[PDB]
This record gives sequence, C-alpha cells and structure tokens, in this order.
Amino acid sequence: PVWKDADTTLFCASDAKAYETEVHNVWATHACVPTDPNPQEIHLENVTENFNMWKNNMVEQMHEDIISLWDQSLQPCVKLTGGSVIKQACPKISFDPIPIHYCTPAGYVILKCNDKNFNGTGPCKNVSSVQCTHGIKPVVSTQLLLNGSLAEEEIIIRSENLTNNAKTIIVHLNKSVEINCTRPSDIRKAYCEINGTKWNKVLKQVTEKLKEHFNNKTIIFQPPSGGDLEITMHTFNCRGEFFYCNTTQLFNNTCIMKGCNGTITLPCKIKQIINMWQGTGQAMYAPPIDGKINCVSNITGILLTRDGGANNTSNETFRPGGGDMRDNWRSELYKYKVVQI
Ligand SMILES: COC(=O)N1CCC[C@H](C(=O)Nc2ccc(Cl)c(F)c2)C1
Ligand SMILES: *[C@@H]1O[C@H](CO)[C@@H](O)[C@H](O)[C@H]1NC(C)=O
Ligand SMILES: *[C@@H]1O[C@H](CO)[C@@H](O)[C@H](O)[C@H]1NC(C)=O
Ligand SMILES: *[C@@H]1O[C@H](CO)[C@@H](O)[C@H](O)[C@H]1NC(C)=O
Ligand SMILES: *[C@@H]1O[C@H](CO)[C@@H](O)[C@H](O)[C@H]1NC(C)=O
Ligand SMILES: *[C@@H]1O[C@H](CO)[C@@H](O)[C@H](O)[C@H]1NC(C)=O
Ligand SMILES: *[C@@H]1O[C@H](CO)[C@@H](O)[C@H](O)[C@H]1NC(C)=O
Ligand SMILES: *[C@@H]1O[C@H](CO)[C@@H](O)[C@H](O)[C@H]1NC(C)=O
Ligand SMILES: *[C@@H]1O[C@H](CO)[C@@H](O)[C@H](O)[C@H]1NC(C)=O
Ligand SMILES: *[C@@H]1O[C@H](CO)[C@@H](O)[C@H](O)[C@H]1NC(C)=O
Ligand SMILES: *[C@@H]1O[C@H](CO)[C@@H](O)[C@H](O)[C@H]1NC(C)=O
Ligand SMILES: *[C@@H]1O[C@H](CO)[C@@H](O)[C@H](O)[C@H]1NC(C)=O
Repeated sequence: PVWKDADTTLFCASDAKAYETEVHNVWATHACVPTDPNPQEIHLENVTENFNMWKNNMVEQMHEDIISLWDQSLQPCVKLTGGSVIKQACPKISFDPIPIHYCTPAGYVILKCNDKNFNGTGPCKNVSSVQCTHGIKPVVSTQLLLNGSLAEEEIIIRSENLTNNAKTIIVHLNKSVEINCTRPSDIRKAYCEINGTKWNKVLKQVTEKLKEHFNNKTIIFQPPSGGDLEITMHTFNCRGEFFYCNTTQLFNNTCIMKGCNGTITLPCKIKQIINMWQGTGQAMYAPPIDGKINCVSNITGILLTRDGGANNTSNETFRPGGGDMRDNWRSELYKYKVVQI
C-alpha cells in the first residue's frame, strides 16, 4: 500500500459522559471526539515492519495531553513553580481515569504490532493497521504500572539498552496482581493489601526472565537508593488523594515457606504536599475526604533500574524506579507507530 515513517499531530477519542463531573470525562468531553463507532483493523499480508517503542512521538504527544488534563483538573490550594507561587481554592474533585484512544488524521495511519512476544524494538512480522489505538487509561504512578494491559504470552523485558544501567526497564507482566488500597473511616494513614502468594510467584518468574537476559547471573531486588518520596515509594492517585506506599515488603528477596504466602500489607500515607511529575515543582492539596477511601487496581507491570558497577560481580541488583511518566505511556503505546501513506 506504500507508507513511510512519519510524525504528525494526533487527535483523541473517548467514551466520556457529557453529564459527568469526573475530571477525565470533563476533559475528554471537550478535548476529544467520540470513540469510533465502527473500528476497523486491517491485517497487512506478508508485511514486516520495524518498530521502536523508545523513539515514538506518540509517547510525547500523549504525555503533553495528560499534563494538560492534570493542569486543568487538579486544583491545589497553593502551587509553587519557577520562583513564584499562586494560591487559589482547592475543592475535592471526582477523579477516576478513563481510556483514551489516539487517532491519526487524514493521510496517515497507525501500524500495530501483534507479535505476542515483541519486546518493543525491531521487526514485527504480524502487523495490522488501525485508525486509532485501543483505549489507554492514563494512570500516573511510580514503581508499579497500574490498570494497564498484559503481555499475551510470556513476561516481557523492555529496555532501550539493557547493558546501559541508566536506562529504565519496563517489565510487562502476563498475569495481573491485585493491589487493594484503603484509608479506613490519623486521617492520612492508609495501607495496601496484596496476595503474597500471587505476588511472589509472579516475582519469581520475573527474576527467571531477568536471568535469561543477564547471562544466568543472580538476580537480587533492593529498595530504592534514596531520592524523592515519589520514587522511593509506590506513588499513585486514588480518587483524588495521593497515596505514598512503602514497597520494601514487595521486593524482599527472601520469599523467592518462611511464613510469607499470606496477605502483604504495605504501609501508606496520603500526602497533601507533592513533587509534581510534570517537573514544575511543589503543589499542596486539601486534606482527604471523610470516610473509606478505596482503590483496587491491577498491577500490570514493573518499573526497574539496575545498579551499576557490578560488571566483575556475580549479581545484578534491581530497584523499583519511575518518575518519568513517559515510560507509563510507553508500556501501552509500544506496539503502535504512525506512518504516512
Ligand atoms: C524523576 O524526576 C522528576 O522530575 N520528578 C521529581 C520528583 C518526583 C516526581 C514524581 O514522580 N511525582 C509524582 C506525583 C504524583 C503521582 Cl500520583 C506520581 F505517581 C508521581 C518526578
Ligand atoms: C529486542 O529484540 C531485538 C531483536 O529484534 C534485540 O536486538 C534486542 O536486544 C531486544 N531487547 C531486549 C530488551 O530483549
Ligand atoms: C496475527 O495477529 C492477529 C491480530 O491480533 C492475531 O489474531 C494472530 O495472532 C495472527 N494471525 C495469524 C494468522 O498469524
Ligand atoms: C484486572 O484484571 C482482570 C483479569 O486479569 C480483569 O478482568 C479486570 O477487568 C482488570 N481490572 C481493571 C480495572 O482493568
Ligand atoms: C508468564 O510468562 C512466564 C515466562 O516469562 C511463563 O512461565 C508463565 O507460564 C506465563 N504465565 C501465563 C499465565 O501465561
Ligand atoms: C548500551 O550501553 C552501553 C553501556 O552504557 C554502551 O557501551 C553501548 O554502546 C550502548 N548500546 C547502544 C546500541 O547504544
Ligand atoms: C479491599 O480491602 C478492604 C479493606 O481491607 C476490604 O473491605 C475489601 O473487601 C477489599 N476488596 C477486595 C475487592 O478485595
Ligand atoms: C491468593 O491467591 C490464591 C490462589 O493462589 C487464592 O486462593 C487466595 O484467595 C489468595 N489469598 C489471599 C490472601 O489473597
Ligand atoms: C543459562 O543456564 C541454563 C541452565 O540453567 C542453560 O540452559 C542456558 O544455556 C544458560 N544461558 C544461555 C544463554 O545459554
Ligand atoms: C519502608 O519500610 C522499611 C521497613 O519495612 C523502612 O526501613 C524504610 O525506611 C521505609 N522506606 C522509606 C522510604 O521510608
Ligand atoms: C520479608 O520482608 C521483611 C524483611 O524486611 C520481613 O518481615 C520478612 O522476614 C521478609 N522475608 C520473609 C521470608 O518473610
Ligand atoms: C484501577 O481500576 C479500577 C476499576 O476501574 C479503579 O477502581 C481503580 O481506582 C483504578 N486504580 C487507579 C490507581 O486508578
């Protein structure tokens, strides 16, 4: 059919409800068009196409969208940016992500890799074309990727360069793991419950898959090596509240029989004052709503950074990472790319 690699401005589509006060719905109601009522995916016969999830302008575009959404939607009591501050009103909002589709304009199409074990870079042999991506939830989080899609076959390790330890690793799970987080009815104290059995089994498999890529070496997990709390903790937004959860128990190493196939309870705190993931500085929000604040989510992936300086050692050490939300969008946009017809 003839196409070439190209960049261009996308638009978005949604099933947002015009009658909803939820912020993602409000934003998508006025910034996206309705979802394609009859989506058509066209398989491309005997077509091999190179992809590179690490060099994908769709990622930067979605990133700019979600920045826009959060800036219009979240109302901090005070926000400190660029040697300045502005104080406002900060009402509690309705907050629950909805899927967003990304669609090409005229003269362009989206190619979709359906190779089940595709790692994000290189050739894809089973390629289709679509007018829009599937609906992607823009879930902001560190350490754990939440409410995403799953790898269809095996656990996938995605990295721009595994030998470069400064390059973030995205682990794509093939089996979701529930994380159930609650502030019951100290108002800022909360906790997350994870099935230890389910989690440790998944984690043992992740270690095995990491061993395949690192010449059979010993794989050890460690807590983050300092930084801001947003990256030292699993950080996410739950119904408008910013949860900071300690994941030391998640990355034990011991449980990979010692009394650890029960429930894992991670200590959390709701924080009013955060370091924004947009990079702009510090923001302060209002105290949490009264009553039971609950969010149950699927762990669909893991963000990891590997220690340096272990070349002459027998081990490789991995720590939960994150903070660059582009990697969150990357973990869902990896199989898409825009081409010009
Ligand atoms: C990594 O380098 C940076 O520029 N950062 C500055 C310090 C951490 C910040 C961050 O990740 N904040 C955040 C806020 C809210 C949520 Cl719900 C979240 F999941 C992450 C990113
Ligand atoms: C991804 O697959 C390509 C082969 O097409 C290979 O060059 C690259 O090392 C792989 N990356 C990872 C992280 O497995
Ligand atoms: C090609 O990908 C399609 C679309 O996901 C999928 O049904 C299947 O795995 C592949 N089909 C063939 C004939 O290989
Ligand atoms: C979590 O995963 C299960 C199956 O793995 C799925 O049925 C459920 O809808 C998922 N929840 C969300 C919020 O995606
Ligand atoms: C997930 O992938 C691993 C290999 O990485 C495999 O051993 C396991 O059976 C897979 N699980 C499912 C449910 O497909
Ligand atoms: C990957 O990183 C290593 C170490 O930083 C570097 O020597 C190598 O050239 C990199 N590979 C590519 C393809 O950039
Ligand atoms: C989540 O945890 C809360 C508090 O522990 C509990 O009331 C609720 O039943 C749990 N929900 C699920 C879906 O497991
Ligand atoms: C963990 O998953 C097992 C299945 O392996 C299930 O029977 C049980 O409900 C779960 N236990 C906890 C404590 O979540
Ligand atoms: C890693 O060790 C396994 C046995 O545990 C072996 O089958 C495999 O050949 C080794 N890795 C590679 C890349 O050969
Ligand atoms: C997480 O909890 C452990 C104890 O389980 C504690 O030593 C550590 O300081 C906590 N992490 C942070 C960032 O406070
Ligand atoms: C898991 O986490 C902590 C280590 O700080 C501890 O409660 C426990 O002994 C560890 N290992 C096992 C097998 O439970
Ligand atoms: C994940 O999805 C569930 C169901 O859609 C929702 O209740 C939960 O709040 C979501 N988690 C996050 C962190 O958005």
